[PDB]
Amino acid sequence: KGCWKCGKEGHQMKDCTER
DNA sequence: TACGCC
Ligand SMILES: [Zn+2]
Repeated sequence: KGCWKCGKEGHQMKDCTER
């Protein structure tokens, strides 16, 4: 539930600052 | 930034 890369919900990869 | 960054 959220971003897997950094750990910030609201995005996942595209939209992260990392991968 | 975020824009795939793989
Ligand atoms: Zn993220």
